[PDB]
Amino acid sequence: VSKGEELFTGVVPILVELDGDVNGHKFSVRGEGEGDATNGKLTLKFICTTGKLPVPWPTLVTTLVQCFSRYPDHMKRHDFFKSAMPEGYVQERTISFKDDGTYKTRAEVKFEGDTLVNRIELKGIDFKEDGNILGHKLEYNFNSHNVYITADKQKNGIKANFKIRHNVEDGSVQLADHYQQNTPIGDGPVLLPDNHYLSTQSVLSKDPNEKRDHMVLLEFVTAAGITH
Repeated sequence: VSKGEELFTGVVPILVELDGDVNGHKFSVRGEGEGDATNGKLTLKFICTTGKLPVPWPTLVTTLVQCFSRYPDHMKRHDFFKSAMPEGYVQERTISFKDDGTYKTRAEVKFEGDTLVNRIELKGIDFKEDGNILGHKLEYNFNSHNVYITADKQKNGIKANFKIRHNVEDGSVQLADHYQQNTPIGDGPVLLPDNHYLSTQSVLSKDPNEKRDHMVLLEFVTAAGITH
């Protein structure tokens, strides 16, 4: 019912720009596609514009627009992401990889013209040059996870923590522990939600005709966890 929410009735182009620096290896990624929040579907194609990506694509999936989550009718009043639009929100993460380094991210998610832009700065420190991440030992896939969202009244926003399990190619498992905080860019009021969760499925593919290091991504996201 919020004007912010109603910006998402149709199909919204998405641009994603990431500049990263992991153990001093600088890279950029540009993604383009579209989002359909009514059905909770995203389609995006990402390209590493600086050459070979120095980390694995799956480690960047959470970083690379939860405003495209499908929120059931009975949970309309709890969609922070959309309510912050058009001015958008700041999204900050720490991602701790077990027995390895740490990503720190800050991103601004907002409309620029009639396009939803996710602009990200990523800093990675303490990685092992022959570990799972800098040595590219992760499988090219991504499992479904549930992200539990809670209000952060004091920051007039929300937070979450959740673990991602990345399959390693020898059959072992690489944990990435996420902490997340979001906060409006605007001043204008925003919905502060009751506890609930988002449910995500991610499908990663390749375009045989694209020589640049890239990731084709299809994503489904819905919200749940409120029964009234």
